[PDB]
Amino acid sequence: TITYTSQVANARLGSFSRLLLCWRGSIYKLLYGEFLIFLLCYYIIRFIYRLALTEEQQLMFEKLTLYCDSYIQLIPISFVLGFYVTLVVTRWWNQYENLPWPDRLMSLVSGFVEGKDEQGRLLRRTLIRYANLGNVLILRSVSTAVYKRFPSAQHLVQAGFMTPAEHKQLEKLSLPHNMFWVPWVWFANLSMKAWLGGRIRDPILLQSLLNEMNTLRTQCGHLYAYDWISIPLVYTQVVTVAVYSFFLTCLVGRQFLNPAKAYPGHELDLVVPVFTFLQFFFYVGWLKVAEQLINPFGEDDDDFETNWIVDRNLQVSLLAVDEMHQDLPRMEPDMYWNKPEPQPPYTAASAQFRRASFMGSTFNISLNKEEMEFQP
Amino acid sequence: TITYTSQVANARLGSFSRLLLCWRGSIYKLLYGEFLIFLLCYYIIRFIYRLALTEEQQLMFEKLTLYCDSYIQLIPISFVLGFYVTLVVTRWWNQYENLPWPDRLMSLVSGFVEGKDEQGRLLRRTLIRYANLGNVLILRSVSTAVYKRFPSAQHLVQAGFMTPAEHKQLEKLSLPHNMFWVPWVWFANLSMKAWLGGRIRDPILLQSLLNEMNTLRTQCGHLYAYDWISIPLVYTQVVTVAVYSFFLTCLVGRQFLNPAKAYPGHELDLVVPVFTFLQFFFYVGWLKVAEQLINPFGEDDDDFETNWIVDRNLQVSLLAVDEMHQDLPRMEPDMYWNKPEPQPPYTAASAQFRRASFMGSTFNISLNKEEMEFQP
Amino acid sequence: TITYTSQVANARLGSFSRLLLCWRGSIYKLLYGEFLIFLLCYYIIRFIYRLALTEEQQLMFEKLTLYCDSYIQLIPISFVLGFYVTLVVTRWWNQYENLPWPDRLMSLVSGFVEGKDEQGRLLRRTLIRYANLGNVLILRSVSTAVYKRFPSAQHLVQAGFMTPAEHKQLEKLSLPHNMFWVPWVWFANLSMKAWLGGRIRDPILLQSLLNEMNTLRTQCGHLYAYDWISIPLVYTQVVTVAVYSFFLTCLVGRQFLNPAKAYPGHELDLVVPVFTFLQFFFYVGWLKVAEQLINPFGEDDDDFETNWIVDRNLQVSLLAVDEMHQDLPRMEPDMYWNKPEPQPPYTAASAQFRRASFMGSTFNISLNKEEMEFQP
Amino acid sequence: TITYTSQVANARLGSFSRLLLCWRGSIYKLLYGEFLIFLLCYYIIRFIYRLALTEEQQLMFEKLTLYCDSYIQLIPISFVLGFYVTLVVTRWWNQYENLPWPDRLMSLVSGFVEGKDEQGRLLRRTLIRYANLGNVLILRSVSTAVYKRFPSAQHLVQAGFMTPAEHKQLEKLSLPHNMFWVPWVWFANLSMKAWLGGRIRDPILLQSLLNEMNTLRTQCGHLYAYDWISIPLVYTQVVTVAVYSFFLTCLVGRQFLNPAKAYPGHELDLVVPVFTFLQFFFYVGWLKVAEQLINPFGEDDDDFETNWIVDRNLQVSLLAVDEMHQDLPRMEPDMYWNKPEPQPPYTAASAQFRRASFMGSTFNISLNKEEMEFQP
Amino acid sequence: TITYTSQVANARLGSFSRLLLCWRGSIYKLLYGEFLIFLLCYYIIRFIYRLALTEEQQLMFEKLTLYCDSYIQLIPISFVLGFYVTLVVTRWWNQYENLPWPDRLMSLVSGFVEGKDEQGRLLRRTLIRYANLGNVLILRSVSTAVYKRFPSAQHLVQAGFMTPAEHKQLEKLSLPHNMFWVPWVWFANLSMKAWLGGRIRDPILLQSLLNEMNTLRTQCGHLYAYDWISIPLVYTQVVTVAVYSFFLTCLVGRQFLNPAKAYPGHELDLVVPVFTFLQFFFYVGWLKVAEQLINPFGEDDDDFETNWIVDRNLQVSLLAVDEMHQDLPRMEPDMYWNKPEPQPPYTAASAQFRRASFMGSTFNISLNKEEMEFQP
Ligand SMILES: [Ca+2]
Ligand SMILES: [Ca+2]
Ligand SMILES: [Ca+2]
Ligand SMILES: [Ca+2]
Ligand SMILES: [Ca+2]
Repeated sequence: TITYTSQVANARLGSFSRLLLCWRGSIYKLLYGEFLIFLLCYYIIRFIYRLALTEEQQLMFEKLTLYCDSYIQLIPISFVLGFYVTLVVTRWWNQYENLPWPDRLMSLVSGFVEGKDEQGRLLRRTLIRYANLGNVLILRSVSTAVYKRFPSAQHLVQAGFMTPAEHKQLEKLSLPHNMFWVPWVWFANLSMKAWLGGRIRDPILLQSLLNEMNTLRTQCGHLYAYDWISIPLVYTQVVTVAVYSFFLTCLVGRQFLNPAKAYPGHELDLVVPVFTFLQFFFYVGWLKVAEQLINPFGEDDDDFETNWIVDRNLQVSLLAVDEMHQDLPRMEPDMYWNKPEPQPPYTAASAQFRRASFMGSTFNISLNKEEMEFQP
Repeated sequence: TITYTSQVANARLGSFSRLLLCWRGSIYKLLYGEFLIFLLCYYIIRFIYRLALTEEQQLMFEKLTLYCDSYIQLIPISFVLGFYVTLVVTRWWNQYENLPWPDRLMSLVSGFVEGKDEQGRLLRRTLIRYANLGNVLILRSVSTAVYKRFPSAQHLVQAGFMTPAEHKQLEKLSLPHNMFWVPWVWFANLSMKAWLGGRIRDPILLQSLLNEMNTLRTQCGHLYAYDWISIPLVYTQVVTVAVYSFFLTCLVGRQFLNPAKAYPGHELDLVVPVFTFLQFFFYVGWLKVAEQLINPFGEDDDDFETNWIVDRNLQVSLLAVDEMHQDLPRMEPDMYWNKPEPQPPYTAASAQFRRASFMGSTFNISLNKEEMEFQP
Repeated sequence: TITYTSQVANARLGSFSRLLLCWRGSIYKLLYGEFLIFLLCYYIIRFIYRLALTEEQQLMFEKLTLYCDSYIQLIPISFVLGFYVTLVVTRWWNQYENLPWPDRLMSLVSGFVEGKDEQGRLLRRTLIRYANLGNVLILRSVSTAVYKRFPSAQHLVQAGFMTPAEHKQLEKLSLPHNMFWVPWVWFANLSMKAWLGGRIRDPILLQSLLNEMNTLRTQCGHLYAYDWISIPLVYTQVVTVAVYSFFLTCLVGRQFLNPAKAYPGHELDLVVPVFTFLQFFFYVGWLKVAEQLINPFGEDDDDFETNWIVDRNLQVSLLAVDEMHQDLPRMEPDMYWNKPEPQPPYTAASAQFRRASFMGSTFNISLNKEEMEFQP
Repeated sequence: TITYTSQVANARLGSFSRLLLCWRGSIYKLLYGEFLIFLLCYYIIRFIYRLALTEEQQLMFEKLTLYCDSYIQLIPISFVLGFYVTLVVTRWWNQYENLPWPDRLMSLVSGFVEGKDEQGRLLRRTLIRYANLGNVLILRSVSTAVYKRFPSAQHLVQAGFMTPAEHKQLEKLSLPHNMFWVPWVWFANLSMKAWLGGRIRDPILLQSLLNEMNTLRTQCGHLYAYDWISIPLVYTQVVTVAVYSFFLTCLVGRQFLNPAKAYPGHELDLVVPVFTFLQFFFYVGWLKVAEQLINPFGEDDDDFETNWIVDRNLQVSLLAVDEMHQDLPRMEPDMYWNKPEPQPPYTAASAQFRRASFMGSTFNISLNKEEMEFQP
Repeated sequence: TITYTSQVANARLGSFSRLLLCWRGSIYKLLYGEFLIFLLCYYIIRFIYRLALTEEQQLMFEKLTLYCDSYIQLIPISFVLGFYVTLVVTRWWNQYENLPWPDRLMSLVSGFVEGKDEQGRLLRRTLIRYANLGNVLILRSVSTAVYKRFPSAQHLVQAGFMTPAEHKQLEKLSLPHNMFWVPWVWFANLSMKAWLGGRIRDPILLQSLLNEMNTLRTQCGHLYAYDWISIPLVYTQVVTVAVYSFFLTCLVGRQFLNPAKAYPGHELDLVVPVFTFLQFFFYVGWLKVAEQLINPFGEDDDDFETNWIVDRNLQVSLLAVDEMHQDLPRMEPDMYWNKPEPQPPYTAASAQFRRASFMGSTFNISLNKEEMEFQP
């Protein structure tokens, strides 16, 4: 993930211009190799046409170039690219939205599962670790970085995500499918055991816990679904064929013919086709957007930081369920204890952001006196 | 379903180009027959125009040619294709999202329905089997592969999904409609019986179970709705008419008129119309995306693996409700029992994925001492 | 509703081509009259121009035709058609999604409302009949077919949906609004009475019942919303003007001018304008999609089968809440009672659909021995 | 709100044609003034060029018109109009969907809040009046018609929406913000008081009531948000500049040059530019769609009937919570008391709508005996 | 935020025209610097070409201008601008929808947390202050204005949002991540303590409180997500490259060549390129829409008033949970106590908005006498 929110906070002079100086996760870094190959092919064809052929062959090549230039269509490639990239971006944001965050569940666990003793600590930590284990299982199934971090369940055990007992239980329960669903059944059974043992005081609290755990399960299932059901290969191949056919016919139809022949559009020999290269940058970058976002769990610069998410989730959830359980700051009257209308101060740098309240669009409507009497 | 997520994990050199060497679910496999028919018709017309005409019918054909090519438009076909295919893809993903997964229900059943004895085993298995039976009923109603697997309720009984008693009950209840809704009423009545018999300890747990079952029912109803209410036949016919009219007028417009006659644009003879063939591939593949995704429950290469989903759901749900009920790994302190800030290790292949936490876009904003002072 | 899902299950040769032979809900049936009018007007103009005027008037008409030829724009009409039809299709699917289905409510009623005696039967049937009565009230308010079936509350009483007592209660409660909301108040009060009388054991069950009834009420309110708040008449008139201004200027600008005058685009006299007729079919069918779908509760071929939905809902709900209450098939161990991994069989026609499980996109990643070692 | 759903129920001959004869909420009524101004300016320019200008000035004006007619493009204005109008329509439908309907809350109040005496009547009426008061407060904040009806809280008190005691309490609570949120806190406190006093029998019923009231609060907050956060002024100005630049360029570029000079585009003088006028109608009406829908709470013909909604909500909610509380029609066996398959009759006008049930797309698949045999 | 809802309430004469006179948040203020730079560069090139070079160099520049003005395509830039700006607007409205509002939670707290004494006041205020503190933490993490107001946790303490005890607890809990999640765990633990101490009477009320808190947590997490996972830099760079390449090739291709050479489109020298400047305004303003909305928490005119939101939330929540707890207006019969059909009056200015109720689109369907008979 490349973040430039601070840079694009305000719509200043050249705000998007200053983003063109970035390298990581950029268009140049994405398509420099393709541009180099295109350059090599274009100039090889140019040299072949210029100083490798006879007069009749050059005339035939010029006829072919004139035939090719008219066959360069921008409406269809733009149309397919726009919708394909829109679909890819929508799926990418949905995939991020299905990343499981254990925050609600950990707050509920810390509140509900009672006991400041070792048994209560074990119960809370085991529940939140079941949640984290399910999350890391689906993440290592769907993300190459997480898989490289934990290439096996033995690696998961050595990293502390799984106990050896849990690993043995998983091996005993092994079926010819992905076993990421097992920790949710473990969580449900452990929560029922906690309620029966008196650690969870009410079945409504049990239901809230299981609802949050079910939401996490649904998010993980959506992640698995997005990993499994790819965008249709026919659609991807169609958009690729459009782009590459465009920039393969351009290789011939954008060649600088001899200016002596006084062609309508080939009166000048600029050597470099700057507009063809600009179109290459634009269209191939538009395609590279979809190329990068089609699997947002790879190792691209703009892919998600799944390893950081895993580490943060583990640390935060463990802290919340263990140290923060029934550990509150002292409850004391606040600064505005007897102030009916509190007014927090503004700094000198933020005094200009103090605004009057918006009371509605109809507030300033002016009505005459007679217009306001109720009619019988 | 054809998966290439691992192939497109990173935006590497020619990442989408390497996808053009596939055959399953590919554009070539989808439109090779149409391309062969187009080839045959095009070259039949070419041979008829040159070796089977006279010097006046030929001259007329040329007149028709330069008329047909001038009456070729791409914006309308691109528009109708883009919008229609976008609608088809949206409906395809919605249809996948409405595929019922019994994971939440099975976790709730395993947790809630108490009893490690034969009666408890039977109750849990029967509830989850009612869920699976409803899912398989709607799936065999809407999916050709599942129907070929289970062409009759007797086949369902022989497959173990339905008991002979359940089959007799369904036959007794037979209405002149699709009877896929019956297992949900069965589940509701059996869950009420379990609660009244003490197997379910609290009506809040009963409500949670029924909420999960009703979510499954809504998903199955949406699947039935998508099977029944097709995309408007008028819209499908409009897009088909656009594409086929384009590629029928191309048959005359894209003919290679003889070089001897004088015509702008037609000055040489390239035999093979490579640009017309590229356009055919692009547009007919764009249409084949919709042709394949319009019913994602057929037997195309990119259609859903409903049979595998059924088998996996049955196995996983039965295991979860029978063998995993109150069967937990031993609860022991984890690796980070007294570690305030756990830090799982990174492998050599993943050490580069260790990232600092993102604390917000405002973190690096610099303010002076006078700027930070609160104003009175 | 016209269904062709079975016909479009697989992407076969000419899959969308075989849909052009349909008559019901087809483009031909939708626009044959407008095509006939366009034909008649076009050939009236053609016959007037060639044999009705003098040479000067003919030359003036040729100049006007050339002027009109350059004012035939496809981009704007395509844009407005695409956006408007997309909106119409979205609203059409939303309207279908807001059609109330009593399945969840009927399962909850059958489970929760106890009593196999006459009073319990009456209570369950009355609750489900209140649901069905509200549904039929909103449906007869919004659908012409349902209104023609039940043109009056007396017709509803004769049909059995409403009792004479309920009819008199409605007449007593009569207000100058649509009274489709009354059955939900009746349902809430009757459910409260049932809970107070002991027929409903727990207020949590009461809450579940009322949540389902409120979901049905929201769906009915959305149906009323879509029936009341139409797509803006200005937008509909704009798209109609865009289509008709195109096909009114085509009448003059697509006339076959005399070939003797040797105009650029009028060398040939083909009599029948095939491209103009194809464009008429394409665009007028695109508009006919919106014309048919703008009110999906009319009597079009592709409109919803609301009468069938009403009949099916009544029958299914009554059966579920009366005959299926506490009436379950015999509970006995299944075929996989002691099978850890059930494997239901495949038929000969479905053996090709047996596939291995998808274990994740990262499953096949190959790592070296040194790469997999945890770093300190 | 202009309704034509009955007119567009079926896709008949000229179904959208017959909508062009409407005046209320129509394109003519929306843009007649703009069309008159554009007409006056166009003909002023034409007369000035024809008469006032000398020969050299006319020659310069002719060159200017020729240079202007090639700077009039439809693609960018079409894009900006389509996307902007789509966003405006989406926001308009969302704004209507956020209009609060008290139906679910009123059913819950009537059911849950017990007591047929004066105290129970007062409690139910006060709760539903708090809901209606919050709704009318946000509506008078966001809607010009509702503000004109109730220009002050004193007007609200005279209209009966607010009790003078409630007015005094609001004045005591007065804060420098919109106080539409106060009745929700009032409702919560009154519901808690009712539960503590025994009028509400169960805290789960209390929770259901508060959940419905909170849904209403969320809808009202969304209405306030839509009123406050307008569509970006930069975007609105961009679309306005596009349209107006188009039709200011057209003023000169569409002038009928003198036919004597014999430019190809201006060979004859039609006087009236019918195509420019049709384009004006199309584009300015497309913009008028967004102009009318940008604030759907104004006083346009297609704007919402917020006053009627307020009146209907008040009447219906008061009736439901006061006269309909525990007032049910007599519970008697229905027409299908012992009928397993109820078949309500059809009328002569609805006989053709009786259809067989759709049993699934796989129903008609034909399989051989050998194909249907299970394999080992 | 710039509001013009009252200005655009009605679709009057030139309603969008009158919005072109605004300055705050306007296209002029957004792109005047870019337009000045474009002006300077264009006229520098013009003055170079006019009198800086020799005749041969001027001829070469003229050929370059002719060959550059033929490579200006509005199609791709329009496509990418439309799609990218639509994505930006969608994300902007989602970011607004994820702004946390404590209204539902404060109503639930005021209702549920009992006690009119000092301890009850402290408990309610502390809970609502935990909610406000979490909101302000995420807002100061994501918003530059809020960060400038509160550049440190000590600033938060001095402002009254945090007590010294809470600051000391946060410092104890300090983790190398954003600590905005801590107040939710604090709220959960404090609510559980309140329920155990008898201040909250029922665990269902506890569950409702925690559900509202978790909804707020989800909103804050979505805000953090939008701050962190920005729009792909490759996509932003692609759209920027498209726009700037267009307006860089325009700098040369839109130059007024010598009229003496009688170029096809350079016959007249108007000095000022009005249409090029209009295109600059249109396209650069369309890009400035996305530039302003890409981070809606900056300090642009159309960016959100997060400081006002914070102040209003604090004041309103404190008032609701402290002063309005169990403080209700006197319950007395209303104006319509014995009126079955209340009819609130209309003012003179609003008497025209009294409309008859809409009874459904099928209301006016007229059927013959014999058409209404039920048939056997
Ligand atoms: Ca990637
Ligand atoms: Ca298919
Ligand atoms: Ca219809
Ligand atoms: Ca309006
Ligand atoms: Ca901004």
